[PDB]
Amino acid sequence: GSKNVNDLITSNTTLTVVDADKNNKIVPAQDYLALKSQIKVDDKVKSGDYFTIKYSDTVQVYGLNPEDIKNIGDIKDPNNGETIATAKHDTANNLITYTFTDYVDRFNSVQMGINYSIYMDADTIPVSKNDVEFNVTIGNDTTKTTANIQYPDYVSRDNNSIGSAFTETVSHAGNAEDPGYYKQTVYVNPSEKSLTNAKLKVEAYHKDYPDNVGQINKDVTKIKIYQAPKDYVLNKGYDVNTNQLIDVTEQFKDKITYGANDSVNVDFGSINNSYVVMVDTKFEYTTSESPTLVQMATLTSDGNRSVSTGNAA
Amino acid sequence: KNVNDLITSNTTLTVVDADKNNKIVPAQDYLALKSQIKVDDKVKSGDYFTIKYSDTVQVYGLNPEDIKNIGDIKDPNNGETIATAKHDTANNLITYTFTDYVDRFNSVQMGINYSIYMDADTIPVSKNDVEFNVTIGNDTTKTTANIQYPDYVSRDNNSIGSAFTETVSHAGNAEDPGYYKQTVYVNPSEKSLTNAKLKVEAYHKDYPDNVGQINKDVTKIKIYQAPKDYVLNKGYDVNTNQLIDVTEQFKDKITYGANDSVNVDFGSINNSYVVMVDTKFEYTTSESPTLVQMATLTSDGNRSVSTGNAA
Ligand SMILES: [Ca+2]
Repeated sequence: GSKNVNDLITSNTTLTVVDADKNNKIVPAQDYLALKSQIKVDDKVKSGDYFTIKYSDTVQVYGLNPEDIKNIGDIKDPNNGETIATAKHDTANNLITYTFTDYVDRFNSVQMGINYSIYMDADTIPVSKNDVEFNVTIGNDTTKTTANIQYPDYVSRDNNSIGSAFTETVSHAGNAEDPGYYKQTVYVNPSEKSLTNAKLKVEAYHKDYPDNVGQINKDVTKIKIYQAPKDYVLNKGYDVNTNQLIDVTEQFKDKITYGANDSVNVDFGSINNSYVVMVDTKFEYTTSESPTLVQMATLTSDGNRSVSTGNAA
Repeated sequence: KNVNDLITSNTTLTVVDADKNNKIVPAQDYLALKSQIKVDDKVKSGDYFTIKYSDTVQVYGLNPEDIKNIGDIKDPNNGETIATAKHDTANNLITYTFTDYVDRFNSVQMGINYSIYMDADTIPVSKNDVEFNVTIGNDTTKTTANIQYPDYVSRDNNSIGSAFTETVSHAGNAEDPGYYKQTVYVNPSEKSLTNAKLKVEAYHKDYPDNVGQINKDVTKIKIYQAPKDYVLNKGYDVNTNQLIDVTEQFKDKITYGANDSVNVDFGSINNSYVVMVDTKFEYTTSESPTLVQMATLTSDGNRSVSTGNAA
């Protein structure tokens, strides 16, 4: 436990929006931010001293897996493999703290490189917006960039509309005791149409993916359903504030039916509101470090063609 | 004008086990709907009421033209039409529009006595307590049945199943005698077959008056491959979107032969396949013609397995 030495570091930093699929649309789910910095450390800095990296509310350091927050870890000298500083995260407070090792007592003119991929946090970005700012502060020095966030349209066909995203995916490769879990959120009727005989079918099945490690059944699957008030603006990044919505789950205990081929059905009957369905379920066993996962959601209603959305890993 | 609020009914919805086994199956059994409906005097000509039904119910079986059989409601005493019927099967709806019968008569009441059917689309496997319901005006009648599909047919490592899915004959029509479809499940047990071949034949020695027909001019075949462990709909109501269309892969594997036969060479397989056969009826004069079409799977090191369907 030594001193905060943010004052004793300087840096040369870029923060760049990467259009990962190069489609001229910046979307938190698909695209990311590249943080690159060369940091110089004053010779006065000593073992046990620490510096911080902070980041804006529009930045997070993990994606779908809140375990992977370590390709952001200890800083090492690539010429000798020695650790220069050890990393500890406080993601809840948008903070990383690096504590210098004995390296800074032994070496003078200490320099460190970081090359991180970090992500856009949709919490404060509920709709498409121009010039949204993302920033990182290394020591006391802040680097900013901006992007025009353009979320894709919901999937619509006639009067049916739907949207979906995985929100959390943690697969444990080769672990038989706990292969892991994943969560999917489905927005039903975001267009707020009056529908009759509306039904949602969620399925962890697709003919292009026999490799699928998704799973849906009465045994491992948990569902919650929320009703949004009329004209409520749903977060397009699927970052849901469930406390602003009405938990209507108990009203659906007799409207949820499991079916063949990893299917589940939800009978909505006559609706004119938007609904948020959150599906929590367990992965199958895999040895893959990057397993195939596909889960589909389809809304049908009377007088309309069906509409389908899905998400894949 | 919608007068569902002005109709009152006493209704029964009954499962009839029509082949007198002890099992209820969409392909062999049906639903008897019976109702006496009362109509308030305030109802006038041009007013209408509706009958709806669950997604587990359809109003025709093998022949979609049989929606004709659920028609206008008539007074059996004088033969006058009380209401005219229009179907919207896509929306599980029947609409009945009152004639001026309701202007000339008071204390109007109507009877319906319909045979309707179980829709296998949402019933892919044996399940207990499956609900079927019909709504007359605003009143719903529910009944429940335990669906128990039969086993696929098996001998050694060969397995097969088949069903007619649509049968439309037009008696006395020579421009358009009609068509019928049969779906065959090949290898539903997912075994490893070598030199696997399917023979489908509109031929049975015992039915010389068969109106079935299989040849290159009239027959069309589609073939789908199911992924490993896929659960096929036991009612032969298949979702082709969930299967891989491999019809093109078989363009040179399908050969027609004598006595209304067609052969499909599958070679070495370990998946289940769905074969859809669309073909034309022979000209007939009967409203209840004889149709028989057999399906036989063969493979090396196994004895043949045969099944088929007949009307
Ligand atoms: Ca029966």
